[PDB]
Amino acid sequence: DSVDYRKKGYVTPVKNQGQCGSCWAFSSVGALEGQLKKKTGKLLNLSPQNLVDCVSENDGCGGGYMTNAFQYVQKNRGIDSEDAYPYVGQEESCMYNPTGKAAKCRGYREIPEGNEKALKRAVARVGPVSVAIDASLTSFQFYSKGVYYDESCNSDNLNHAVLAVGYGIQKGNKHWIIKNSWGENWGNKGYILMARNKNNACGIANLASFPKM
Ligand SMILES: CC(=O)N[C@H]1[C@H](O[C@H]2[C@H](O)[C@@H](O)[C@H](O[C@@H]3[C@@H](NC(C)=O)[C@H](O[C@H]4[C@H](O)[C@@H](O)[C@H](O[C@@H]5[C@@H](NC(C)=O)[C@H](O[C@H]6[C@H](O)[C@@H](O)[C@H](O)O[C@@H]6C(=O)O)O[C@H](CO)[C@@H]5OS(=O)(=O)O)O[C@@H]4C(=O)O)O[C@H](CO)[C@@H]3OS(=O)(=O)O)O[C@@H]2C(=O)O)O[C@H](CO)[C@H](OS(=O)(=O)O)[C@@H]1O
Repeated sequence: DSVDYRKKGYVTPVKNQGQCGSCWAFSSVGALEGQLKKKTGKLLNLSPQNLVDCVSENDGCGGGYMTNAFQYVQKNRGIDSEDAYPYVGQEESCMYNPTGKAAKCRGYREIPEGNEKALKRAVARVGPVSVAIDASLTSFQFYSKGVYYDESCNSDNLNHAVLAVGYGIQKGNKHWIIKNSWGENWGNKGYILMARNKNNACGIANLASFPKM
């Protein structure tokens, strides 16, 4: 079927990570943002800077994993709102403040590696799923429209994290609907349609996860 969590209110506006390699932190908050609305009914901007600064399990603006993000939130007994811990585009010391807490997490759940059907089901039943992809290519950077496909995409080269907010079909072409963190001027108002069931293009289902809540 077709699912688009943007239309269910499950998705906040597109943010801009800037030069910082904090894509993992935006992906993570995005899956969290969606699960919080699922549980509470309210939609709130969560705080990537919290993750960047405080997930020692990761490398800040030098990269990191989504899972360690989810794991931090659980162990930490929460994550701040954007407003209480605003993004500033650079690593700093952890300034997590329990008074600013907006969301919680019971750990995470991992999609079986490279299984796009498994990713489909999880997106439908759960909500927005955090994924990692090959976003190195010139075609990705200059994406504007359509179902993104590049014959040179490397599934074993996961360099960028994003959020699968849905899936669909355009003109017979199956896709994943993907929220990125390069601002509303990149791509299609910050989003990209990426090829679905085309042999796990760009490693779309290689590193997919969502937080339990
Ligand atoms: C009362 C009513 O309204 N009836 C309608 C009628 O209906 C619809 C119904 O409304 C829909 O909800 C339904 O939706 C599909 C959904 N299928 C079903 C039946 O719900 C499909 O789902 C998944 C399912 O969730 C999952 O459990 C199943 O998985 C098991 C599988 N698991 C994994 C991890 O793979 C398991 O794995 C095996 C491996 O496969 C092996 O390789 C390995 O060796 O072993 C493992 C293992 O054992 O562990 O295997 C199991 C069994 O072997 C399961 O697999 S199974 O599915 O083959 O059984 O996988 C399902 C899948 O297909 O992936 O998801 C779909 C979309 O994601 C649909 O969901 S939905 O669209 O969101 O709803 O479909 C029903 C239907 O169409 O029949 O519809 C009628 C007419 O169409 C009437 O409607 S109408 O007349 O009113 O229009 C009627 O009213």
